[PDB]
Amino acid sequence: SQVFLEERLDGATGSSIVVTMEGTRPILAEVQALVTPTMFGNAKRTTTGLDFNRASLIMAVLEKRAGLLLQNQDAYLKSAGGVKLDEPAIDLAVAVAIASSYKDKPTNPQECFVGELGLTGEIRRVNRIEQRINEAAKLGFTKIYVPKNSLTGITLPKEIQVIGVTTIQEVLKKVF
Amino acid sequence: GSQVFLEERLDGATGSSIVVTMEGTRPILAEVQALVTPTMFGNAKRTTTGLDFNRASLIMAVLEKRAGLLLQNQDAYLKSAGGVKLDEPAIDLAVAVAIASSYKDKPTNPQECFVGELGLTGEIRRVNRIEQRINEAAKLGFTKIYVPKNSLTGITLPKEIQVIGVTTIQEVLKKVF
Amino acid sequence: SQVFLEERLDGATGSSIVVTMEGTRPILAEVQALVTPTMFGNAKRTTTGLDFNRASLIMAVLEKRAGLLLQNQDAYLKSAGGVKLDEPAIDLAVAVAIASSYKDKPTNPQECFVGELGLTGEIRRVNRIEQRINEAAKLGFTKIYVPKNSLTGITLPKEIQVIGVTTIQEVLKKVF
Amino acid sequence: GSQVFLEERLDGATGSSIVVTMEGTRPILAEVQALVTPTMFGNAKRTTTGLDFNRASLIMAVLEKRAGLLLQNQDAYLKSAGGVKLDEPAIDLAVAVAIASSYKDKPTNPQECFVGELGLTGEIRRVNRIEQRINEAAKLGFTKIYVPKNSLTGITLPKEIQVIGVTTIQEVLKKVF
Amino acid sequence: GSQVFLEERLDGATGSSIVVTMEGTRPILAEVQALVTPTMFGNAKRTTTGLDFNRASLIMAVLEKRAGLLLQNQDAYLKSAGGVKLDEPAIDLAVAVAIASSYKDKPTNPQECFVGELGLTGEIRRVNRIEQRINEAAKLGFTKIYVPKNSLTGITLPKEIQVIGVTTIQEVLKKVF
Amino acid sequence: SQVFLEERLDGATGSSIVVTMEGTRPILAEVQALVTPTMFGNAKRTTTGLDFNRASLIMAVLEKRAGLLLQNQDAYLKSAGGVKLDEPAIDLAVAVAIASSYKDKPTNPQECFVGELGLTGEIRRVNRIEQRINEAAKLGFTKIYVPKNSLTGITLPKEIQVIGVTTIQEVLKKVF
Repeated sequence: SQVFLEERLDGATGSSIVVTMEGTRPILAEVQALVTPTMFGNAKRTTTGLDFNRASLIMAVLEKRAGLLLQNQDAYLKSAGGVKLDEPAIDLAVAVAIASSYKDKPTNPQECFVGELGLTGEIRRVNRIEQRINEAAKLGFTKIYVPKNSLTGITLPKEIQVIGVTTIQEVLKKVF
Repeated sequence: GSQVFLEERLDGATGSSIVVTMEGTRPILAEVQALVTPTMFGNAKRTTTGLDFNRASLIMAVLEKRAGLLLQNQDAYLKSAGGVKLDEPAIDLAVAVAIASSYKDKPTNPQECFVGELGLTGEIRRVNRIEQRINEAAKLGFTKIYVPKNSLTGITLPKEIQVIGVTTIQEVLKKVF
Repeated sequence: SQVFLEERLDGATGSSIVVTMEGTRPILAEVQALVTPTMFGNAKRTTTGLDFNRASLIMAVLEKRAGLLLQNQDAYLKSAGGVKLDEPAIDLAVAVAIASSYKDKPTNPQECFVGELGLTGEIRRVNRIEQRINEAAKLGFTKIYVPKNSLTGITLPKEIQVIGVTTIQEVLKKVF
Repeated sequence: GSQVFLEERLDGATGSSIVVTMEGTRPILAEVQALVTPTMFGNAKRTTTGLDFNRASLIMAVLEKRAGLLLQNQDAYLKSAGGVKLDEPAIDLAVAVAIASSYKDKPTNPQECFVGELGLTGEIRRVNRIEQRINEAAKLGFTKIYVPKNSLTGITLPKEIQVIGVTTIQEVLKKVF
Repeated sequence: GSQVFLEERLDGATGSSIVVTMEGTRPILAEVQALVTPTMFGNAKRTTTGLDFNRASLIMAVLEKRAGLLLQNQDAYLKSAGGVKLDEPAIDLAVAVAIASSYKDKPTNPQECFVGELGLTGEIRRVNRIEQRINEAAKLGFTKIYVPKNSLTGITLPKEIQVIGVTTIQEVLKKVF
Repeated sequence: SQVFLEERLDGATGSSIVVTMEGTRPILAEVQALVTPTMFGNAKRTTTGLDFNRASLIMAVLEKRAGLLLQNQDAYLKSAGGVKLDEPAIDLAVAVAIASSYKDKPTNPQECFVGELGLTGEIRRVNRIEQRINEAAKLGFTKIYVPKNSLTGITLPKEIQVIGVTTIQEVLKKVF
């Protein structure tokens, strides 16, 4: 947790932490977004470290289901440190980072997000959810948002608050 | 198996459908998702993940020319849930139903799944290993599966699941919606 | 033949059968086309299972040499079943399928087409023409169109009518 | 060999030419085809198969700047007959002649073939293995072959075929058309 | 090492900066060059060689949103000198300084080098193997190196070189320009 | 030298010779350029045998630092004979060939150019400069332009005039 909190400027917006996997190892990674209005041509969508199309899908869901008006906004996204983010579980952190920059409201650098985001705005389960809460807890994170359907039949550790969520709107209201 | 899709399906959520696709020789159940919304400015946007961009374009042209859905002025975002790569003719029907579901604002039944190639004249053409697909659907608790009508000839159906043979995309939309 | 005739809706237009090769084995494949007028931007040309550029060439030849006005038409092409069509011999079937959709006139599902199409509208010879007429005959096709220059020095089987052609216009007049 | 091209060549068919190209160490005869027609709407279309798109663009700029053919407002479709992949400098001359033939509406002689790289100042530059190319052309019954004039120095010509050494693209167009 | 850059640097030449990057485990010194000039017609041009096109776009958006440089109406051409491929987060700071130098028409000191990843909120984030980078800079006679301020914790500095830990891109521009 | 001089038409403009490397062997290659005004859309930049982006950079430097107005000019570039030119040292020859076509003034086919060109118009050193002057001399070239900073500590052969240069403007004035 500490290496992310030292790198987070005070009240810096447009970033979020994800618990992702390299092989079978769980890794913490920071997702960053910068949204500003488009001037000419198509709205700019430039990414590094995460798929361009995945970001487009996430921005369409955020507009249609959470009302953020992103169609006329340029978006620049990146994963800190050059970590390749290529799995469904990173959707939520990417969505939160975008909303954070759009809302100009920061996230807490001791919290992290795990979940696939469907086109109906739902937060879908992901694999190896137990290592994710464990790695997030073990490295000193206080709160982790996960798909609530991933919580069924699981033993929560008390070191970290585990917030089960089901929709992107529900997440935005808790976080912002 | 089947309710893991019913537990992930929000109540009355539109624009999704289940396909029985194949990875090697193993049959896999996968959810196709679509988001069709009117274009505001510029050209209509078409973004996909997990399935071929051109295949979706072809399917949308068929749905317009043969099922009357006016998709040329609508943006379309499509994805396969869970990062499953959908790369075979058999997924055409599920993609088409997912698109029609989002366009019609009417949901599909999360205990039903769709299998079939879609031709440019709107016909549902046969696919390989239809038996494993119907079996996998029954195995995992699905109640109904739509399959190519010509795939049924000389085949043994499981008792657990209704198998509806279809021949045209319009016939599917009217039974489903 | 029968597996193609059962899949062909009654009077369904914009499709045709080709006798192509997988390695040294001759295979029957159905080519499909859908032509409708273009609205904005460039005329749409979307393909799967066959090369985009090959279709563009075929559509330019059909306009310049057979008068079909395709420059203001969108075209969607595909090979049924996901079969990759990647050889000169498929030109004729692709051209006929396009003309069938453009003319709104169907082809006979018991007939098939074999030939390379040149830029002057000519039907050029192809390799292993004998297996192609044989495989077409053996699987119950009644008629096959082939390059007439491929017929020189060959023994025709009586099970199938073999129509030697030399130009795309001559083919369109026989078929439509 | 040579008449297999003359038998496939419609009477007075324009926009084609023969090249002696190389696959590994074997020389192959191939027909280059061009279709040049005026643009109706939008930007001029350039579609190719069997030869590099950029190489055709370069050749068309040379033909315009050095041979006066106005190609900027013309669509061009090019292909190599038989699916032969043309990927070497020696094919430039045949491609240029095929383009000029379609533009001028004047045919080439199907018993003639062209070998040479085309420079941006319109010069015909030497190519490798000129002897196998001229020999293969004679072997297969061709009557005339145009080759780079500098490729002839110190070389033994076959008696069966006229070998015309050329130096500029304009010189070729005037001898050929 | 250091003067080979000072000997190649024209007097008062703007738009260049030195980075300590890594090839495998070996640290390499490389010069990043930028050419920022106002757009005359059409959309702003962005051409790069030796470094990722998207990385430069991201860096230019950060410099505009966080350092006030108006780059949306400026063409940008970027390259790494010597054909060195720059493909790691640590080069962000040098690229940003090179861009700001060309935009501000103010040169950098060719005996200084820059190391750091640049975040979208303008922060300078830590990089790997900071010790070899600072050591290689000293080894080759550089007088000053800017590094991520958080990379210094628990590290032994060489006496030969000033090590300036920085935290924001604005702080760097004001110290450097 | 002789094989390049025989292929050079009298007063033919827009070409130049470079001493490049295939592995560790030094090779002579001819770079060609053709610049004409752009009509519609973006100015045409078509290349073969050398990188498209490298040519764009070189044309931007030639405009900003030597005043040649190339932004409204189409450019076609190629290496003679299909030789792949993929190293910093070819910059100078490419720049000279473009300027030659733009200025409508030829280069001498017995001269060659070696050097990387920086964004400030400077001619930067290249590796194995000694083989380059040697191969240029051995094959009968009379003059070679090289980066002057490459000359420090080197023994010049008298068979060939070696012109050390530092800027693209200085080169253009000597050559044109």
